[PDB]
Amino acid sequence: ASHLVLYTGAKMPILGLGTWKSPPGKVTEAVKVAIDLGYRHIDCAHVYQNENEVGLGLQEKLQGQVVKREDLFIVSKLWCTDHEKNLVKGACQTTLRDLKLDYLDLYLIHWPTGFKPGKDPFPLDGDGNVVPDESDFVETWEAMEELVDEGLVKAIGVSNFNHLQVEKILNKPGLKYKPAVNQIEVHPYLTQEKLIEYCKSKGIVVTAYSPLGSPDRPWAKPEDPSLLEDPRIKAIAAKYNKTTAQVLIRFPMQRNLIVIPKSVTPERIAENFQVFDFELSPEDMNTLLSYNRNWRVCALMSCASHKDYPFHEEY
Ligand SMILES: NC(=O)c1ccc[n+]([C@@H]2O[C@H](COP(=O)([O-])OP(=O)(O)OC[C@H]3O[C@@H](n4cnc5c(N)ncnc54)[C@H](OP(=O)(O)O)[C@@H]3O)[C@@H](O)[C@H]2O)c1
Ligand SMILES: O=C1NC(=O)[C@@]2(CCOc3ccc(F)cc32)N1
Repeated sequence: ASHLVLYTGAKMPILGLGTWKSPPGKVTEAVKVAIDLGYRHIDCAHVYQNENEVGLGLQEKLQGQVVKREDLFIVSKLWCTDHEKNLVKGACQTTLRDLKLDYLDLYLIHWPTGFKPGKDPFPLDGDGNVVPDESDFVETWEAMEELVDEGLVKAIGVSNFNHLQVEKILNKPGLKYKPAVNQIEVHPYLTQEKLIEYCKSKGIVVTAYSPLGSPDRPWAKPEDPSLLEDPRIKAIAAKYNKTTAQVLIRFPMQRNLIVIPKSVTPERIAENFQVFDFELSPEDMNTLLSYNRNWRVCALMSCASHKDYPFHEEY
């Protein structure tokens, strides 16, 4: 409904601006452009190293009265080095301070993997593996619930959790709040209909990250399948006189999934909002779904031996 509704009642805007890889000197302008274009949901994260600058763009629009705080859906994410129970409130408070916000609308446990605490976001050992920590995300979750109780965040969720990790939370003795969201990688080459179905049976909204398959991911070694340059999606795009991009964004929306496409380019931010004006005919929907190569762009391979690494499971 141009939004999905979380089990709390909160209306979560269906399209949002993604800010990973959005450089600090560009993201304040991208956020500003986006809110002027009507975007009311911004997806952020401590680890993106730009929440201050996202904060500046929001601030300007808020004091410039272009939007009200109640009309904004700001998401941020607890990073892996901050999973120890006692580190969770501090990590949320830094994020609130950098975003210059009194509360978040959604705070997600970014990855199920907790890493050794410290300033390095990926503590690596001599073998190049990331160093784990003494925590289970069930304890992290208990601290995340405290943020709801104190009013720092309006809802809590998870990101990159496999269905068995969500289950461990749902079956937690003394559970106060469920994940309201599971933000996971979704796009034609990783359609995820089984995890989506599981989250939906549990009443957990799904946000699809990397709808365009992350062309700019640092590790895009040239012989990587490009969804935007994929002749097939370009053809179905042609049928609508829309771009590959607009089609790839319409797809998760049509599957009742929140999309958060990233762009620091003003023109492409406008383009990406110009998707609510058509519907993909069900055949085309089925075409796109069939491309499921189970191809993951964000596999976090460096953490593959972590006890809580999410991707060895089917879904
Ligand atoms: N929770 C997680 O662990 C996680 C993981 C990955 C991503 N995410 C979230 O999902 C967001 C989106 O994913 P992503 O940034 O990884 O990748 P993405 O949105 O799939 O791809 C962004 C790339 O596509 C380009 N692009 C955007 N709009 C375009 C358009 N209309 N036409 C042509 N090219 C276009 C961007 O270029 P320009 O920006 O230069 O225009 C950029 O190179 C992230 O920013 C982040 O907020 C979350
Ligand atoms: O937007 C993103 N959030 C993330 O956790 C991820 C996916 C996995 O890999 C990395 C690596 C570095 C980073 F800053 C971020 C990421 N991308």
